[PDB]
Amino acid sequence: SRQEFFQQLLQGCLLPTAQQGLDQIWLLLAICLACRLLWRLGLPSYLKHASTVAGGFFSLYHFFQLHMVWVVLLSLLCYLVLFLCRHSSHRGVFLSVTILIYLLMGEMHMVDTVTWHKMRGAQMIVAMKAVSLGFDLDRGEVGTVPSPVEFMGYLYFVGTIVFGPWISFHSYLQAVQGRPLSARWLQKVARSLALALLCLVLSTCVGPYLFPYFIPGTMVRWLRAYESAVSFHFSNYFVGFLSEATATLAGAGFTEEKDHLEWDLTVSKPLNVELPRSMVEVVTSWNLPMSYWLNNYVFKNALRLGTFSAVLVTYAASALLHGFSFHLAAVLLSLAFITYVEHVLRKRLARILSACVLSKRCPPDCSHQHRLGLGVRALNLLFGALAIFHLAYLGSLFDYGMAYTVHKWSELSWASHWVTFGCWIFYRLIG
Ligand SMILES: Cn1c(=O)c2c(ncn2CC(=O)Nc2ccc(-c3ccccc3)nn2)n(C)c1=O
Ligand SMILES: [Zn+2]
Repeated sequence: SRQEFFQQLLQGCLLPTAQQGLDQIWLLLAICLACRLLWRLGLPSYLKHASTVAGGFFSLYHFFQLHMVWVVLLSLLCYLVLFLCRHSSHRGVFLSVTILIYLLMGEMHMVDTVTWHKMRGAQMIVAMKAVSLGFDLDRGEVGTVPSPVEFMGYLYFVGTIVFGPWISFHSYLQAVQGRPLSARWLQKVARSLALALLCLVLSTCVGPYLFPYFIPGTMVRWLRAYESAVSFHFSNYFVGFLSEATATLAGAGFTEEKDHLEWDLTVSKPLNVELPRSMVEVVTSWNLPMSYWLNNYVFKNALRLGTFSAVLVTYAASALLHGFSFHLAAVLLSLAFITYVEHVLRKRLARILSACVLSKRCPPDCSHQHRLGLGVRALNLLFGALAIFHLAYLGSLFDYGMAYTVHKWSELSWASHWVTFGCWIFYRLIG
C-alpha cells in the first residue's frame, strides 16, 4: 500500500538510484574537470586538442568497452570525407551523405543491435558535429578547414563525447581558448548536477509510481500513459542536465555577451514541456541543441521542397539520428504532423482573432489586439492541455515494433491522431 511504499521509499529507490547514477558518471566528471584545469595552463592549442582526443578515447572506452571502434571509425571516415572535399562548396552535402550511409548501414544490422543501440548517442553527437562543421565551412561561418588535430579534438571533446549536447566548432574553439574559473561557472555545474540527480530520482521512483501512491477504464489507461510519459521526460531531463554539467565542467557552454560571460548553456527546458504552451515549444525545449542543429542544418537545407516537406525531412533526420525503432519513428512522424498542424492553426487563429494565441509568446511589440484577455488565456490553456494530451499519448510508447505501438495507441483509441486530424480539418474550414 501507500504506507509501506513511503516507509521504504528513501532506502529503496532514492539512495540506490542516486548512488548508481553518480557512480557511473563520476569518472567522466573527473576527466572533464581535468580537461578544464589543463586548458587553463596556457598550453598550445594543438596540445589541448590532443589532450581532449586522449580524454575522449578514454571516456569512450570507459562507457562502451572495446565496441568504441565504431565511433572511432566514424570520426576517421568523417575527417577523410572532409579532407577529400575540402575545396568544394558542398562539404555539408558530402558529409551528410557519409553520415546517412554510415547510420543506415548500422540500422541494416551489419553491426550488432545491442552494440549499435549502446553507443548511438555518441555516434549521433559525432555525426551532428561533423555535418555542422561541413555546413559551417560551406556557409563561411568557419573560415578555414581545420587541421586534423582540431577536427578530432572537436569530435572527441570530453564534455560532449558521451551524453554531451552538440556544440558548434566555434563554440568548441571558444572552450579551447579557455575562460577563468569563476563562482558562476561552479554554480552552473553544481546546479546542473543537482537538477540531473533530481530528474533521475524522479524518473526512477516518483514517475512510475505517481498515480497509485503520490496522487490520491479509459481514464486509468491515460493515467498510466501520462506517468510513462513523465518518467520518460525526466529520464531525458536527466540526460540533458548531465550533459549541461559535463559541457560546462569541461569549459564550454558560455556566452560572451556585451563583454560579460554567462554560463547559460541550456539543453532541456523541463518547465516548457511539463507545463507546455504548444507542442512546437515542447519539441524545441526537449533538446535545444538538437532542435537548433535540425533547424539550421536540415530544415534550412530542405526548404526547397516546401515547408511541410522540410518538416518531414527534419523529423526523418531526427529519426535517423536517434535510431530507427518503430516506436520512436512513429512518435517523430506523428510529431511532424502535430507540430505543423498546431503551428499553422495557431497562426490562422491569431490572424483571424487578432490574439496572442501563436505557438510561441508574442514579442512586446505585436499587432494583436487581444493580448491578456480571458479568451486569450482560455484558448492558450486549451492548447496547453492539448499539448499535455499529445505528450501522454506519444510518451505511452516509452514505458517493441509495429504490434506494440499499434496496441498502445489503440488502448488510447488513437486519440491524438484524431485530434490532430480534427485540428487540421478546423484549420482548413476557418481559412
Ligand atoms: C517531444 N519529443 C521530442 O521533441 C523528441 C523526441 N525524440 C526526439 N525528440 C527531439 C527532436 O527530434 N526534436 C526536433 C525535431 C524536429 C525539429 C525541427 C522541425 C522543423 C523545423 C525545425 C526543427 N526540431 N527538433 N520525443 C520522443 C518526443 O516526444
Ligand atoms: Zn501578440
